[PDB]
Amino acid sequence: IIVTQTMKGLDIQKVAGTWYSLAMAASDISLLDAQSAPLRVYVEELKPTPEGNLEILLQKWENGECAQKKIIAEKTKIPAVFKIDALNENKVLVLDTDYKKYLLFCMENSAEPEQSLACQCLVRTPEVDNEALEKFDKALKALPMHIRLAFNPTQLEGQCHV
Amino acid sequence: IIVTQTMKGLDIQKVAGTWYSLAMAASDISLLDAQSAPLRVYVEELKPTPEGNLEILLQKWENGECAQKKIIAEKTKIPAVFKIDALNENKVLVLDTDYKKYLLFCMENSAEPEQSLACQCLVRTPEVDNEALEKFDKALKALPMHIRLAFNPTQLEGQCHV
Repeated sequence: IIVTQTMKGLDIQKVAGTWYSLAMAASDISLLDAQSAPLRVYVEELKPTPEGNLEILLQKWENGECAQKKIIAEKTKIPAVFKIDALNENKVLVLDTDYKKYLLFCMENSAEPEQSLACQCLVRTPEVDNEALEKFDKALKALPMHIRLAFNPTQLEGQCHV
Repeated sequence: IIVTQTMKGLDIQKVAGTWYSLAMAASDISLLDAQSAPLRVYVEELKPTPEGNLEILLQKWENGECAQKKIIAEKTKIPAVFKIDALNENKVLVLDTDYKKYLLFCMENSAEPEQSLACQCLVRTPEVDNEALEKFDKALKALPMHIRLAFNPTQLEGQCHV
């Protein structure tokens, strides 16, 4: 069973700017297995809008090349849940953040969560933050994750994490 | 730093027979990332010999096809450490077992552990054993693992876990 717990009191304007994908996990191995997997996406920037919507700038491997992609996320009645239509997902969920160091988020397709749940640990600087990973793992503890990846500083500042 | 703790009091004759690869983890993402990764090997049978050596029967994806492979492991002065020359590894290490339900083991290349360390949780029946996974994760807690995979009952009785 998948139950996600979204952040209380999120202020979306404060997530603006540069981020790096430190770790990722998914419910289904095939979502992240291999560099061409559908949810192997590397977040570069979060750009909140004056409306309270959210643009997500990421890199992804498409047809043998590291491509730029932009996902537009629309705000909902819950401040930490956004609607999207990308990567066969329909929701972006913010689990936790302290704005200055780490942010944990998930994507899912609410119609098929077990087949679609992917979560990431983002950080502000291209270094390993063990405190952030511990928060990530504690969030993951109650979710049925079957693949987990964690990246090192060299991969964090590479193109598509290679 | 990589420090593995091998099992005290291992009786190798008692690991004989059928096993299934329930979970796997590695120090370097590329060791397990994608079905063709070098250490994506699925253990089918452990066959100890009268000499105290060990034959390991496994399946691996080679050139687009699920192939059978046999690794011969030679005993050393430490009962839980065996010498091999396969998969660019030189050691097989038994971390823990109760013989009847689970067995945890690693492979590594002692010259380059960070680049080569892969560990598995084996079980006797093609079911998820959460107690065995908890033992696996506790062993992994002190190792620098960057990729972890866990498989479900359908994958356990499939060909090359698909």
